[PDB]
This record gives sequence, C-alpha cells and structure tokens, in this order.
Amino acid sequence: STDLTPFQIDDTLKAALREDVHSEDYSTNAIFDHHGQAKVSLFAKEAGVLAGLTVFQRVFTLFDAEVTFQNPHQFKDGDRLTSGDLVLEIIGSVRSLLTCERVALNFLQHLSGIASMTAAYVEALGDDRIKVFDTRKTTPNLRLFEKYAVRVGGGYNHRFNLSDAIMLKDNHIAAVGSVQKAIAQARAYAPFVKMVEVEVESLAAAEEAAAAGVDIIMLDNMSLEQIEQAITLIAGRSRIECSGNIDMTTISRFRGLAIDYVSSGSLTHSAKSLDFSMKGLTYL
Amino acid sequence: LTPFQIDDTLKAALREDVHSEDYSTNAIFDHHGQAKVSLFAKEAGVLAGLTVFQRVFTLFDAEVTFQNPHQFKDGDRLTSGDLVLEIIGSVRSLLTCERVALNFLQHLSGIASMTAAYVEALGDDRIKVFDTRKTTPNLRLFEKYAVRVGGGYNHRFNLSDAIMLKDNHIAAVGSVQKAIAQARAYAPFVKMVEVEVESLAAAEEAAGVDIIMLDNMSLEQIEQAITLIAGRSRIECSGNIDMTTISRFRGLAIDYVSSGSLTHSAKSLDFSMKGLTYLD
Amino acid sequence: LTPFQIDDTLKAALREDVHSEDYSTNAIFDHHGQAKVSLFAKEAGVLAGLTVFQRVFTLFDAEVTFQNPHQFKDGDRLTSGDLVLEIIGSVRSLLTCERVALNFLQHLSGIASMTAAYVEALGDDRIKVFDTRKTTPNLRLFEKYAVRVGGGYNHRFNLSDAIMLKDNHIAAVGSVQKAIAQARAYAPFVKMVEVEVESLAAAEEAAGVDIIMLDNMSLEQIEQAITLIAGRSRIECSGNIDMTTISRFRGLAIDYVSSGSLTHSAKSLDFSMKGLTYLD
Amino acid sequence: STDLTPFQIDDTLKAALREDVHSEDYSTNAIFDHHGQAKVSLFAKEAGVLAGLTVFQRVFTLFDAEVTFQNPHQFKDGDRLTSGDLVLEIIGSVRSLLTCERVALNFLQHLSGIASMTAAYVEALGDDRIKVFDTRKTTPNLRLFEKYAVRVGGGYNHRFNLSDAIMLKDNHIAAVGSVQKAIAQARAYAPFVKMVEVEVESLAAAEEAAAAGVDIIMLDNMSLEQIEQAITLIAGRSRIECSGNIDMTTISRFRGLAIDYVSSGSLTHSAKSLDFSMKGLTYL
Amino acid sequence: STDLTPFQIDDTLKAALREDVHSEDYSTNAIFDHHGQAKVSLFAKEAGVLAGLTVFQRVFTLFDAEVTFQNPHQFKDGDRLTSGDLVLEIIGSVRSLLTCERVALNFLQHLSGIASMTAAYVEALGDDRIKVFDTRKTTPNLRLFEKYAVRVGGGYNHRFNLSDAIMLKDNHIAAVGSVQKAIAQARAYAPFVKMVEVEVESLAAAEEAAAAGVDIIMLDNMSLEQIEQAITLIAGRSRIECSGNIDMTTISRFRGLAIDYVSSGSLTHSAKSLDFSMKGLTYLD
Amino acid sequence: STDLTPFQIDDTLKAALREDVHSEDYSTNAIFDHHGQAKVSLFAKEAGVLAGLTVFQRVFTLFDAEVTFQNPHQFKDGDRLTSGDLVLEIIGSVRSLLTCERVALNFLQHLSGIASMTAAYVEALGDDRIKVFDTRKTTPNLRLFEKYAVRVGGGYNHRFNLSDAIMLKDNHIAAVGSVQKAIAQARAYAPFVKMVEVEVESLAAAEEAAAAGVDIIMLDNMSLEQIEQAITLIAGRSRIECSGNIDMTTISRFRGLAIDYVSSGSLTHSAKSLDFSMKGLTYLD
Repeated sequence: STDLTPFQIDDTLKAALREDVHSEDYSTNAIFDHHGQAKVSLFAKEAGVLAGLTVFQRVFTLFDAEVTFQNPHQFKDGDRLTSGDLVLEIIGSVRSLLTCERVALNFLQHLSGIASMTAAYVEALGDDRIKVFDTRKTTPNLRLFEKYAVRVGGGYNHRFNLSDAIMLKDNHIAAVGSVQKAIAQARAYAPFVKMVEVEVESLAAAEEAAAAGVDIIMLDNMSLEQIEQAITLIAGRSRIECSGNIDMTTISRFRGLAIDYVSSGSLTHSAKSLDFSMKGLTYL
Repeated sequence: LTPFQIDDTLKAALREDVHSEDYSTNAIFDHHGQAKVSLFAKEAGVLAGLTVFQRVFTLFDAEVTFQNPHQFKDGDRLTSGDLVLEIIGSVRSLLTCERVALNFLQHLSGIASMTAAYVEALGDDRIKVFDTRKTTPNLRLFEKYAVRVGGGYNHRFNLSDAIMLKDNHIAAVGSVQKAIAQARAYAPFVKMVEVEVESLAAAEEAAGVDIIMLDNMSLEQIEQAITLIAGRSRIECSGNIDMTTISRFRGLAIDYVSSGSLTHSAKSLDFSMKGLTYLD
Repeated sequence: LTPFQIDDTLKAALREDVHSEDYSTNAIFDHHGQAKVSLFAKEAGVLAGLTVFQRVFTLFDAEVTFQNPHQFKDGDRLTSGDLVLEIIGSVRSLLTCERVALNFLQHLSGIASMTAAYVEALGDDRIKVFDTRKTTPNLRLFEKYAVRVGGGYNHRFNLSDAIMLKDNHIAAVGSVQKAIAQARAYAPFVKMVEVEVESLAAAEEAAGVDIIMLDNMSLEQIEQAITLIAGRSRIECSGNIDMTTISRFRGLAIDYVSSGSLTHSAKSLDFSMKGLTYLD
Repeated sequence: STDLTPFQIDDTLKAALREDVHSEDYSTNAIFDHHGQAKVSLFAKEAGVLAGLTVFQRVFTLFDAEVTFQNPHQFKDGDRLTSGDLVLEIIGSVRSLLTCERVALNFLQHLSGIASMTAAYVEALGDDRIKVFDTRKTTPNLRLFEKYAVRVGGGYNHRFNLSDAIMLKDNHIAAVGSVQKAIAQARAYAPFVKMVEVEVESLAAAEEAAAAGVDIIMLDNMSLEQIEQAITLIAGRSRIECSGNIDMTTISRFRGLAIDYVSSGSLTHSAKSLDFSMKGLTYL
Repeated sequence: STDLTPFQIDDTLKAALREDVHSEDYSTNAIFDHHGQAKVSLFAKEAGVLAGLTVFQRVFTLFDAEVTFQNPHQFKDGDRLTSGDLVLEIIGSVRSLLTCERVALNFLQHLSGIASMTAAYVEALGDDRIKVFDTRKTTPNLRLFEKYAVRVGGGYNHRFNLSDAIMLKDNHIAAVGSVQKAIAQARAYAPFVKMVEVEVESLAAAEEAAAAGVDIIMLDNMSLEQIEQAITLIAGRSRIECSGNIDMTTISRFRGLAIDYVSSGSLTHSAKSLDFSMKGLTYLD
Repeated sequence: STDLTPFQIDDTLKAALREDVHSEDYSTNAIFDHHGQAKVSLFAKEAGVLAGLTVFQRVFTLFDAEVTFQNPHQFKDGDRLTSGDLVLEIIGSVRSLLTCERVALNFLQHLSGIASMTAAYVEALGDDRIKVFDTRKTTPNLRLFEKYAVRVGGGYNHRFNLSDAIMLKDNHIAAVGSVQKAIAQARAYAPFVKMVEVEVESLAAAEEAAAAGVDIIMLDNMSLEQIEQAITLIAGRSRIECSGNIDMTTISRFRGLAIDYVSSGSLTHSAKSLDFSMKGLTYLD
C-alpha cells in the first residue's frame, strides 16, 4: 500500500513533459487564449486494475501548480476498474489540462497495464502459497515505476538491480566451470549480507547447488515431472523458483507444487497497456 | 541514431541497473583473458536498434569489440536460432551490461516487427502506416526510429511540430473554417495543419487544410468523403485499427492510416546471450 | 516561458557565476531584515524576459518576492528612468544573483527592442519579420521568444522542423523539380518544404512548394517573380537586410522578409539595480 | 597563447548540436544518401580577428570523428583576417559537413566578433601602459568562451565569478553605510587570499578607500579632471581602474593617464559578430 | 577483491576536477608551455597499505588522455608500503601533471588511509575466523570508494544502503512490540530476496530472534560473559555479529569467540589519511 | 562567519539521499505507516564544536518538506558541545525521520569533526594574532563544506582552487630558474586581480622574493632560528606563512612570532569525526 514520493519521480516526469512540448502547444494555445477554468473527466474505457494515479496527478501539478482534482468515487491504485468508470475529475486552466493530458495518460495507461496483467497471472495461477515475481526485464529508465505496478497488481519484486543480490546465471557458471566453485566464490566476495540465487537447467546441478547451501535455486524451464523430483531432491535446503515459458495460459501448471515462487518477464516487458479516455471537457 | 542523440539515455539506464557494483559478476572475476559471447535471436521478426545494443557495451567499456559474421543490419529479418552478433571483451564488461542492452534491442525490435506485420497485413503500398505520440515516456526518439525500420513512417514528434486540431479545439471556436484560419494566423506559413473530422459535412468545410483525418468513419463514408474532399487535402484514417482490421483500407485512395498500438502495445521480441567462452 | 522549459539553463548560469560562494557579499552579511531593491530601465526600448529575471531570483532563494508598481509586462515599451520592478528578500539573495538575472533581461530585451525597430522601420504590416537559426548557442529557446515579444515571428526551430532546400542541395540533385519531389518522398505529408532560389527561371520551376525564398534578388526582379509565382506559393525575401535597407520591401506582395542580425547581432539593452535599502 | 581543452568545452557543444538537430537533418539526408567524401572551404567574409578556430573544429569532430582538416595558410586564433581569406578546408562525409556547419559557424562568428571588437578598443586606446579588461557582463552559459575571445583580442580578464575576488559595488557600501567599515568587514571574512576592489563615484570616498588600503579602486564614471585629481590623491596606495561610458569612441580620453586599466562591458555583451562564409563544396 | 571500473567512478572524478579548476591553472600555465613533456615520481611518505591506485591514474587520463604510467615495482592495491617507496612514475605534458596532481593525491591519500586503518584492525584482532566489517557511516557521496578501500584493507562489506538488506534496529522492534512478530512482518514485506538482521541488547530477545530463524543476530554492546552465553543460546541457528565500542585497542577481546564478524564505523568515518607526495619532476629527452 | 545557502548544497545532498536509498527503505516501510507522526531527539554524544546544523536540517526537508524542527537550547553552528546535550528535536512523519537520519548524521558528524579539530589547533596555538588556515587537501567533492567547518572552528580559508590565487611552488621557480623572474612572469599573466604567494626553503630566496614585492611568502618547514631571522629580513614587505610538520602538538612553537598565519592539511584530510546520535523516538499526541 505504498505510493511513489514526488522526490523519486519528479525528475523523470519533467523530462517527459519537455519531450512532448519542445517550444509550446500551438494547437492548444491558438484556440484557448482564455486561461478559463474548466473541468475534465478521466474515464476508464477498459476493465482492469488502476495503477499510478498519483503519477497521473503529479504530471499535471508539475506543469501547473494551480491545477486541482476531484475524486468522487475515492478511487485508488489497486482498485479494480470497468469500462465507463469516472476515476478522476481534473480542474484548472484549459491549456494546462489539454497540454499535459497525453503525457499523464501515457504513464497511467502503461502502469495500469502492468498491474492488470500481473493480477491476471495471480488469479490465473490460483495457488496463493505460490507467489508471482517480476524481473529486470523492463523498459529502460522506468524500472522504478514498472516494479511499483507489479506490487499494485498482486505481484512481488525481485532484485532491483545487479547490486541487490547475487544471482548466478548459466553464463556465470560456465565461466567458472563448476557450480560448487562458482557459489563458494560468490560467498567469498560478499560474505553474509547478499542472498545467493542460482539458475539450474538439470536435476544433477540442483543437487550440487543445494549441497553448497545456496539461498534460492531457480529451476529454469524444467518439466513438471522434474520439478517434483527436484523439490524432494533439494529437500528444502533452499528456496525453489520456477521460470521460463510462463505465459497467461501456462502458469496454472504450478498450482499445487511446493515451490516458493514462479517469476516472469512478460509482466514488465510484454504488457498490453490499459485504456483510459479523456472527455467531457466543460468550462466551470 | 547518432551517439550524441542517445548517449545520455543509455548512461542513465546503466546507472539504473548498477547502483553499487555487479556483485554476482565481480565475485567470479578471474585472471582470464577476454571472452566471446554470442547474441542469438530466439524469435521470428525484424531487427532494430543493433547499434544501440553495441553502444551500451562501448559506454560501459570502450575496449569491447564486435564480430558480425552474417553482416546483420537493422531492418533485416530474423528467425529463431540466428547468430546476429558476437561480442568480445572483458568478462565483467559483457556479463554486466548484457541485460541493459538486451532490454533496448528486445523492446525496439519488437516495435519494428509489429510495424512490419501491419504493413504486410495492410497489403496496399500506396497507403502508408504512421505512428503517434502514444509512446512509452522518455523513449520517443527510439520508438519512432523502430517504426521507420519496420516499414512505417513518422507523425509529428511533439506538440510543437505541427498544428493538429482535435474535436475539442473545433467545439471551442464553434466553426471549423474559423478554427483553421485562427491556427494559420497564430503560426507562420511554416506549420502543417491537420484537422480531425467525425462527419462528412465538416470534412467538406475543411478542404485548404494540409491533412484531413477521418476519425473512425465507416467504409461507405470514407469512400464518399474521398471524392467529397476531391483531393484538395490529404486523407488519413484512424481509430478502430488492429492487425486484423487494417486490411479493410486496402484499395482506397486515402494517403495513410495511423495507429497507436505500434508504439504503446508492442510485444517485445526475444533474443538471448548464450555461448560464453574464453578466447585464446 | 514555463519554468520547466528554462529552469535547467538558469541553474547552470548560477553555478557558473557562483563557483564557491559570494565572498564580496557574504563578508557584509549582517543580522538585518529583508531589503528592497529597485530595477530601473536605463535605456529606451522594449521589455522582454521579465519572468526569466524573476525566476533567477526564485531559484537561488524561494523566499524572494516582487512588487511591480506599474504593472510592467513583457513587450511593454521602456524609457530611461523607469521603475520596472522592485525586488524584496534577503540581502545576500538579492546582491548575489543580480548580475545573472540582469544578463538575461538585458540580452533578451535587446533582441526584442531590435526586432521592434525593424518592424517599425519596415512599415508594411502585411509583411512580417521572421528570424533564423543564426543564434547564440544554447539559448535558442529564449532568443526566439524575444523575437515574438518584439513584433517578429519564428522560423523553424531546428533542422528537424521543416525541410528547407538550399542551393547546395539543388546543385547536388541537379534539378529543382527532382530535388523537391525527393524531399516530399523522404518525409511524410507533415513537413513544410521551403526552397532557396537565386534566379527567376528556377522560381518558376518550383511553384507546388510551400515557401519560395528569393535570396538577395533585386526590386525589379522581386516584382517580376511575385507575378511569375502567381501566388502558387509563399514568397520570402532575404539577404542584404539591415535596419536602413528593410524599408524597400514596403508595398510588395511578398509574405515575409527574414533576418539573422535580430538574434546574432543585437546590442543588448541596459538596465540597472540601484536603490538598495533595508525594509522596516 | 592558450587554447581551450576539449574537456572544458565538450559538454557545451554537445548541447548545441542536440539543440540544432532534434531528430535528424531531413533537408540534408534526403539529398545525400551517399556519405560521399567531400571538401568544403571556410572563407572569412569580413576583416577582423580570428578566435575559437579549435572550437569550430571540435564541433565537427564531436558529430563525426572521421572528419579531418586541411589548413593551408597555418591560420591560428588571434591571427588577423580580411575578406576573401581561406581559413580552413573541411573534409569528410557530406552529411557530417552540411549538418553541423551552422552550429560551428555560430561559435566561430560569435567569438571572432568579441576578439575583433577587443582588438579595436585596444588599438583605439593607444596607451599600452593602460590595459583593457572585461567583465561578468556576458551572454549566459558561455562565459568561459567569451573570456577566451577577449584574451585572444589583446584584452585581459577580470574575475571570472563572485568567488574569485571581493568586489564591493555601490550597493554593498550602501548596505554597510561606510566604506572604511565595508572593507574592514570584507578583509575580516577572507583575510589574505582575496583581492579587494571598491567602486567609487566621489573623490572623497576614494581617499577613504585608499586609506583603509584596498587593492584596487574603481573610478566609476568620473570626469578627466577628477581622475587626474584622484590618481595623485590615491598617491599610488592602490590600483586605479576606470569604467563607465567606455565605448569605441570614448576610450581614447584615457590615453596618457597613470591609471592601470580601463574595463568595459560591451566587449562581451554588445559585440557585433564577425562574418564567415561556407562555400566551395565539391566531392573529392 | 577487484578494482573499480571507469564507468563506476568517471562522473565523480570529473566533478572533482571541475571543483579544483574552475577557470584554469594560472600558477602552472604561467610558467609552462603546452609543448614540453616530463616525468614525475609518486613517492609514498608513510607506512601503510596502498589503495585506489587505479583511481589515481584515472584522474590523470580524464584530464589528458595522452598521459602514461611507468610502474617499476609492479605495485598494486593491497600491497604494503613504507616511507620512501617509488609507487608510480607519471609521464606526459607538464601542465597535465602539475594541474590534476592534487586531485589525484586527495583520492589516493584518503583511500589508502582507510585501507591502512582496516588492516590495522584486522591484524590487531588476531582471530582470522572472525571478520571485520564496515558500515554506512561514511563521508557522503564517496561510499562506493570507501567500501572498496575496506575490501583492499582485509575487511568486508556490510549492506551498501537501506535497500540492500532488512536490518531491524531496537526502534523497529519497540514499534511492533514483539521480535517474533517484527521479523515475520519484514519477511512478509520482501519475501525471499532480502537478508534479515536484528539488533539485540538482551540475551532473552536473542533466543526469541534465533527461534524465528533470522539470518544475522547483532549483539549490540554486550559484555564478554554475555556474548559467550548468547553464542551457545543461539546454538548456531543464526550468524552472530558484535558491535559497539570497537576501537583500535578494544577489538582484541573478541579473539577466540565463535562469533562470525565484528563491525565498526571508524574504519570509514574516522580514518587518518595516508601521506604520499609527488616530487622528482624532470623533463624527458 | 555565515551559513550555507540551500542553492549551494542542495544538489550534493540530493545525491547523498539517492545513494543511501536506491529502491526504498524496506526496514522502515515494513514496520511503519505513512500516516503516523513522531518526534526524535538529536543528542551530542561527545565533546566538541557544532558545525553544519543547517545542513542536517536541509537533508530532512529535501526528503520531506512537511518535516519541522524544535531547537530548545538555541544551539547554532560554532557553539560548543558536551556529551548528552539536546541539540535538536525533529518532528514529522515516522518514515521521513528514520530514513534520512543516517545521511544527515553523516554530514553533521563529519563537519562537526573538522570544526572541533580546528578549534583544538587554534586553542593549542595560543597566539591569536597568528591565524590557522587550511588547504586544498580535502576529501573530494566536499570542499565547499569542509572549508565552512574550518571557518566555524576558528580557522580561516586559503584559496579554494587553482584558479583563485597564484601560488608558486619550488617546481615553478626551478622551471624559470629565478624567483624575481618567476614572479614578474606570474604578475604579467594575470595582471591585477590575483594574489601571489611564493614557497621558499632558504633565507636567501625569501629576501629576493620580498624585494620583487609578493603578497605572501611561505616559509616551508624552516627552523625557529631561521623563521626569526627571515621575519626581520622580509622586514614586513610581505606576509609570512609557516607550514610543514604542523600537528596538534607542534603548532605551539609559533606562539609569539610575527608571522601572520600558519596553515595545515590535517584539519581537512585527517579529522576524527564527532559523534552524535538519534535516540528518543516517540509518537506525538
């Protein structure tokens, strides 16, 4: 239930406005010399989950401080939507509303998309002892936001960057040759403060990895027969994570296993964005 | 894309992914020589932002280099199992900024691929496929390049490029004839003027505007409005456009259709970096 | 000008002028209250970038405030001895960023003033006075605003705004008819197309291009070329333009003349900050 | 005889290129698909002094590293120009030449203007025991460059910013009330490492300022009768500087006085920029 | 351990050079032409440990790319120094050497200080099953560097920032009331990717914390009699860390215990910087 | 002296917060809601001098504008401390207090350290006609702050960077050969706006330097017998500065001389940081 501070996001939005408005909004400024106060209604035009509503609002307030917001239904991020819902009313100068509308929508649409998609996976999974995590597969320079959308949607967050945890991918192991040797080497480097996860595409190597006592074992694209085998072979010495080919329709196979979490890329990188609609402009 | 254009974006993306150091990688640093890694396309589609992929590595580590055995270039078509690039340099330099590069390459090659699908699905090649300002924020420059690569074309980059008069704008002045005159007054002869129009009657009242946009009109109406415009302006179609739908416009004397989804709703393409080995 | 547009420029200008601290000022810091300072115009001309002047102070110190007794606004005319602004706040906050603010105000009000002189000197007000990309670097945004303020209008902001085809470009394709077709091919219907032309013959071959620029042609020739264009395109004049000269164009059916000097060769206006006193 | 390092200026030019080329040079890229190597000649189209030639060159090399430069006459900054002089030849890709030409010229024109103007003042002054300084009256975010142009032109540089020296303007004195008290207060704050200059519009206050032993006294807009009086009244306890209403035609009045330097704003803020010409493009 | 990449440090060094050289080096540029080239010797003037030598070199190369470096004794970071030692020779333009010398020496001095001090604690501790960690008590905007110096000096690194691990101080526990409940609540919030450390000032609470299976237990300023009790009471279910009142002279009391690591502030925040100097300027050929 | 403006410091502090909080404060956010508000007391835990209190406060306000500050004892920078002293009370959202506490304490500790150490040297010197200056030996990208701490502590400031004054070291003189010629050449290059200091390791050269009328003469590591000779030999034509081997215990030898100022590195580069702490968290009303 944790929003984003302005300090975190203010620098990013400001660039998004400068992006969309190099010199001035000619189309808007030509027609509305008035700076006349108006109200505009933000409608959801699709079913899903709301995310980054505060971000939507912050875009307007950064362009024009004197802009204000009625919220009749007390809608908040994480609340579910349906077509034809009045999420927000936006009041202020006509130019201030018509100019930074596109930029705000772009964030709202994009984030609410990720959240919605996460929620679909979570409900589609069904098992709620098993959790749905995300990745660093993200659209660049927006990781902060995209990870918030996943939280909002029912998901959880994996390490934020390379400095958070020690995750040993298949390259890393190939480079030291051994797994036992790779892990020992990681643990040497950062002794007690860093979690150590290992990617593993064979039952044999998962044994060897659990032996050297790693924190998380990631079963990369293994079969259902093999996952079950590997859980009892690990024998709970480490956490289990599943991954690969985890789409909307696949995820349900994990229901009922004693894995701890599945994780997915698509949530962040392949998310259809939700639709919202800007209409009902009227003076006030 | 020039480096000057993109450098400052990529540098922030690296600082994003590497706040302190790459513990996972640095823990395995050895005394070994340079290594080679192979970039494989793991999905069918179009390649875009390969130079961007390369620039990410060179910004982290200047001493990194690139073999390209098949002379793959942006816009070239891909299929699963294709060796696009080989990447040679220090092992930490490869394993660290691999993710950030893949994120750009995946994301851009996705857009390009999707554009190309719409272009081939449309079929008519007198009719062109344009994009929009519906884009993921602070990456507009890149996303528009991907659309070019994919066979598409670019609409105005921002609000300051052209004058586009939406339905709100017209409602506010009341008239269309008066709204356009008022736009043309405000800016000098240098700005294009496009007008959104949801009725045959109002499309007549427009045409000399530069572009007329038929917003979500029917096939019967579009065919009527083209002859009613009588080529005094450009015709654009929009709305209710999806991969399946786009094919209706095939054979009309419109100039271009345009779409959002290309930029905002693009499944990203898949690549991968497998095949790490030390050089001798 | 919005603060978002300008903030990052001004902040660098302050860091420029104040690398360590204002020793001269800080050495005299007291326990006194807020002071008031009066901004006087010390020369005749046009006021421009007053908001910019104010933003400089507020970026250094948010708690600074501004009385404006005569309701002076940008574009208003000045004369020597005029009280434009009074500035109230901490004494260090006033004395430190005074120079940086004056530099913007002086510089912008100069351009605006000079524009206004050309506009009044031209006399014909069917004919408009445009500017160029000849500008002092990294201040183009501001300098173009000053030209608007001064009665002028703005040409394309950069190379990506419009397609302007100079004499080199035409020489390179050989033909004009072919050069234009080739430009219009490259970009979509959204880019204006201007053509530079130093002969009556080549101006005929142009007009449908959007703007035709008569580069340094004679009065006899301009009058011939207007009727030869026959209003199929816009006419612009350029070259050999100075305050004294501009008056020849008075009465022609050209659409606009354009000039460099407005931006690059503008004597800056004079202001001053006298009349510091402590408030009670 | 000191140029500008790339490290000093590279960050500023890069912004100037991004300014002039938001997306691409459509006009150039439409016509020259060839990337065909060409040569272009930089001609001076006006008499004056050359400044920031290295800056001109750096603009090209930042856009395109593979660009090169023939200089047939060994022209350098500070060298005098005349109309119809071949300063530089510029060789490289056709797009690379036609695109960043404008940006480079803008610097070259602007700097060579300042230098030229400085040189005019210096020669017009005639006395070469007396020096011609500049100010912080500068076009913003280009102070570094403009001060270099003044050096090139025969002039010298006054404090770069507020942190260099302690200069007490008439406001500052008005704020402490006394001059004797203002100076003592400055000297207290920064004891031995900072020069202390004082602006003075009366003979009486110049006495008082020289008494309290300041490093420089600035005679702000005083008459010739008064300057002469004040020099012997100072009695060489401090340096003398003159200022105000120092234009092209005025400056000559100071010739033969025992002041140390005059100083001027206009050099930086009111400098007509020199003209250069780009022509003679041909393939190679 | 391993060096620092240029990409990590470049931006920091560039600001440090802009800091020291706002307009130009008048003192240097007045006396020396751009044409001449010279060699300068970096001497260590004090006994200690070398750290951030690559950083020293990167400062020169950022100012002037054409600068180069002879290293006759193959000195590297972590190597021990003594007074008079020729660490580096530095060759290039005279201005390029005399100008950015101070800025480089500042980094080298500062880092080599931390490393040296760490090494003193490590040797003073004596037990090498017990490790010496550092903290976030650091001089600001140089945490990256200071933590590298600690590695070089024989030490190890604690969490880099608040986002690395979950460390539950005494406030945090007071706020939930229970420890068992506080930990459960942390583990709930960040489920599997975050280590969980707990500060504990009583034997009783260390029992309850080890029960709920936390990753690290921090014995905050406990007595030697109590630490020895608490280790067997934890019974190795979790890691033990000691802290508080750990200076140069105290640290030796922990020698021989079955704690895993002690940790200290002073290493980063209260480190006398080592001395070097750049003498022996002469023109080449 | 005077405080630091926000405009001067804001950018530095903002990076220090981004440094310490890359993602979020998990430890804090897990245990405490955004709604609750509390008071926390800043206690000095050590004897010394207070410096950069405004900086401490600016760190909190940059994270969270709605944070506020009671100061019961009207403590200001330059005021003396002793253990147990209630310097500040800090009121606002619980997260806002617990998160940016470390970053603020780091600045306060570090600066108050320098100030304290300066003050020790000043009192240890005893002569108050003689002043204690600092140097560019500083921890990088914090020179602005460290120089303010020296002011606060009773000291004064030397040139900020290479562009401030012209200081001619022994290399510079060796390079022109003469001193009389070196100085003339400096004065030629930057004519009237730059102070000129000269380093001198021999009585003979101090004569020649005072002759050519330089602003400051620096007696580099000279003996007490020699300093006393050189002062009368300069005959007050220029300022005298002493330097080298000036530590806590040495400095007292200069007491009673007619030098103008001694100067030291250690003040900035080798300063033990003062201790504070933030204890006494409780919820308001």
